[PDB]
Amino acid sequence: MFKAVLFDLNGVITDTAEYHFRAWKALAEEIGINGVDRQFNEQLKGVSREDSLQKILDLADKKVSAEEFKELAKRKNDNYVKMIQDVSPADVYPGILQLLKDLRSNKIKIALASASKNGPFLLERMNLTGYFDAIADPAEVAASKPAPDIFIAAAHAVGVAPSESIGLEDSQAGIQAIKDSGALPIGVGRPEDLGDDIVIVPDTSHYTLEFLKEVWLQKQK
Ligand SMILES: O=P(O)(O)OC[C@H]1O[C@](O)(COP(=O)(O)O)[C@@H](O)[C@@H]1O
Ligand SMILES: [Mg+2]
Repeated sequence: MFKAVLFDLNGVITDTAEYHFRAWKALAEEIGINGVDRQFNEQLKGVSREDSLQKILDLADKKVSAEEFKELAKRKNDNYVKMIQDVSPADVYPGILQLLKDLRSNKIKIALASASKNGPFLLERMNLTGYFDAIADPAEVAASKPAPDIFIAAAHAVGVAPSESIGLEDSQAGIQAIKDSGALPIGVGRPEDLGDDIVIVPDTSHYTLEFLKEVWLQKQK
């Protein structure tokens, strides 16, 4: 049997992409950059805080000091944090709470493999802290998804190898990170947003323990 499930946050447990988007747009508008719209934000989502800012700057051919850059990222983050203060248990994605209950009931480890440093605060706001055996710290890994580092760390933080793990992701960079960790990906959403040679479910109501076990057995050799 698998021993752990490694969860993405945004796209799987909940999704705060709207707040990330609004904070980025607000920052761009403050510094006088045109074109940070919903279509552009598709380039931003599965990208890090620093890489997101850089893309926005590049869009304007705007150069900043290293100090300026840190200040702009902080400003966006401070604004984003304000927006997520009202996140509640009602923002947990369909089926997720029951899955976390069933995993814990079966003594399968639960770990967060988010690229977001606001991950722990969001789990608290959704009242999910207690279910998480560990939270990989994206500030203590050498690279963001699609590097496998965060999934490797997530697995290790609960005492398992990725090979003994299922990863749950919603993005291309996320799916690739899981693959390269050696864990088994199951994607949620549309194929073109996920990747190939994986099991995909259309929405998180399909992530049940029964399904995860069946997929596990299908993928063992
Ligand atoms: O890995 P997840 O849970 O999908 O979160 C993805 C988000 O994490 C980030 O890379 C960084 O998040 P923070 O800015 O909250 O630290 C965002 O740029 C991206 O939208
Ligand atoms: Mg995601």
